[PDB]
Amino acid sequence: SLPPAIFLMGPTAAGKTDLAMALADALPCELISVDSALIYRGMDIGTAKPSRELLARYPHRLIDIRDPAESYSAAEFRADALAAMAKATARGRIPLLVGGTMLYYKALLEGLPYTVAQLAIAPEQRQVLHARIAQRFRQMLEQGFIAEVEALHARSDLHAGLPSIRAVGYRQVWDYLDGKLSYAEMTERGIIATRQLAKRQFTWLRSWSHLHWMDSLAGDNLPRALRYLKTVSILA
Repeated sequence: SLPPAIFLMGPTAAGKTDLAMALADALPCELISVDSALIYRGMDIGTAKPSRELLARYPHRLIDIRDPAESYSAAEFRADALAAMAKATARGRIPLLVGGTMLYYKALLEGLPYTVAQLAIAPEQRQVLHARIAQRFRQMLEQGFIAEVEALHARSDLHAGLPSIRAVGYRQVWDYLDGKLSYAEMTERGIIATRQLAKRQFTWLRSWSHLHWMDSLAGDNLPRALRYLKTVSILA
């Protein structure tokens, strides 16, 4: 009998963290982030990282574990995730892996001693996701995204070509700081870059087997998720 585990994936801005919290309040879970961008300290606003207050009540493994000058491979995630899952399992907690970096989920599934329930969440209409992505990006700029990147831009040990600055939107803000883009162009292109990410994420998910979809606009995803666990033959 393999211990339980839950995968909660979906495109950027789908509202994965909201369902993760509901699950964490219903079952003894151990939240594990599966995101190549959230691992970086100092990159919180532009990455839509959960607030410090939220993280305090809902701790996430693999968030703020690297400095932006460092790299992080899918192989490293694989090792870190397996260790986090084992530690959680040893304590009777159900590993709940939430995120949108599909390559990471892939590395874990391929190159898992767990019975896994795989859930995916996204709005029925992609148009709804795109509208939220644009608005969310514009709000990031209002909440300090530029000053955030300004601190990174000022570091001599960082440059626009690093893996960390690959986080969607960051390069556009960086180029703006270099005087190469107007505020409007930076905004449009950061939004485009984020829609592009969602498009790529949907591509990975469309060919993903054993996925149970959830609607981002539904108010009863918690009960539906719990029922699926039983479907996958996971008791409690």
